[PDB]
Amino acid sequence: TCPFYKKIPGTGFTVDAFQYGVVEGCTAYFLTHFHSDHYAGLSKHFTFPVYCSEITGNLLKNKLHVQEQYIHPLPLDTECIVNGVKVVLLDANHCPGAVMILFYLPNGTVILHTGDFRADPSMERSLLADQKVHMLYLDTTYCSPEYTFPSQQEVIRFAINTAFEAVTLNPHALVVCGTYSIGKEKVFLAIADVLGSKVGMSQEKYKTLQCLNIPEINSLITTDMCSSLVHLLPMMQINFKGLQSHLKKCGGKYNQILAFRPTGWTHSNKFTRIADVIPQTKGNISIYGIPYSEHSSYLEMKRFVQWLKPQKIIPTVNVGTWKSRSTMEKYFREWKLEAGY
Ligand code: NI
Repeated sequence: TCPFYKKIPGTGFTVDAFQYGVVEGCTAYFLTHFHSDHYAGLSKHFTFPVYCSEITGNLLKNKLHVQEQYIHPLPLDTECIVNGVKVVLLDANHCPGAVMILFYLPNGTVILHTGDFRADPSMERSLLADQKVHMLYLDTTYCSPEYTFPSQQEVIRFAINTAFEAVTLNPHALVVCGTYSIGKEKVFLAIADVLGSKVGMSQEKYKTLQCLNIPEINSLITTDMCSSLVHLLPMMQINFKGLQSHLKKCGGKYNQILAFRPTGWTHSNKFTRIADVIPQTKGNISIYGIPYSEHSSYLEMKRFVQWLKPQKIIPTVNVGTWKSRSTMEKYFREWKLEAGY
């Protein structure tokens, strides 16, 4: 049955709750972003209103085949009335089309649901600054102090320099980047740009990228692999076996692969700097794991919450164990005592 943390009290609304059948008393189903754990359950046979961003709407229509009549896109940063309740969608700094939702309840309560997000100081000068938030439904993916990682700008710097150096030394090297969902497009677009290449991929992945309103996208991607020296592959193919196999297919055009695995956090984060990352090598193939995160670090999360000063926090991630829940509640209390709300 639908868990409490996907229900919005005082409304007929739910958030990211599509895998429980018809939810009793739900008049509108919100979807924060197009990631499979969140959309799980939607299909072409859904007949209830779905509220979401323009980008998320493009993906529901084209990839899941949800019918146009049930898709309700809303612009960002705009006060909108939905079934007689005022709502605003805010950029979540997660994957393309990902949003946070502000709900202004008829009784005067204000609720923020972050969806998935990577907190940024820029959110402190959005429409959030303008009034008080009583309840916060929080993306707690990395709510523990061990979780550090560098900025997205730092990680992209490392990738661009790694690739540019390798291909300038060997013009017959191929670059491959793994993907399994939307998000992290900057990794492969930034590498292709420095190499003066389009990025080549499958027809299914090109279709997905054509939904994302990225400017000048036609100039940046292609289905013709042979014209391109940056290829995308399924993340499951990023290993020595899959890559050797892939190199055979290029028909003696390249003699080296350099590959990037964008991971979330990994325990090598607790010791090693981004400057000092090293690849896994077998022969003419090298695989780099790079810590490109689209979720808040512990410090970024703590700063956001201490700025917002919510009256109540409801976690939406790591809620399945008692030890996880207890751990999070302890951090929330420290933060509140340190900052004085
Ligand atoms: Ni996500």
